[PDB]
Amino acid sequence: ERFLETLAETAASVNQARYAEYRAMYPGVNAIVGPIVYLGGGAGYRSKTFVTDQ
RNA sequence: GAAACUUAAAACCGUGUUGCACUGCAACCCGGAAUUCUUGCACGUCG
Repeated sequence: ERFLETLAETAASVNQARYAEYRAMYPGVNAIVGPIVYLGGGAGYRSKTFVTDQ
């Protein structure tokens, strides 16, 4: 329950650490900070794991 | 006084249901408690 009250916070902290720096490598893509999550197929290998190093 | 079987013959027998009437019967819950439950992205990879 205490985790669910800070759910938009951990969704933003996992956004800046997992795929904000990977998204900024490819040109023409503008980085958003967001409470961003990923859902469903076609989302990539990075969204369905917890591996850190490239 | 010594000498001559109150003897012989004759089933205590014949006939006759230990028989007649009578419910091993009346009353009684195989009943009371219990989640087919616990974990699991129809998804990953592109000369």
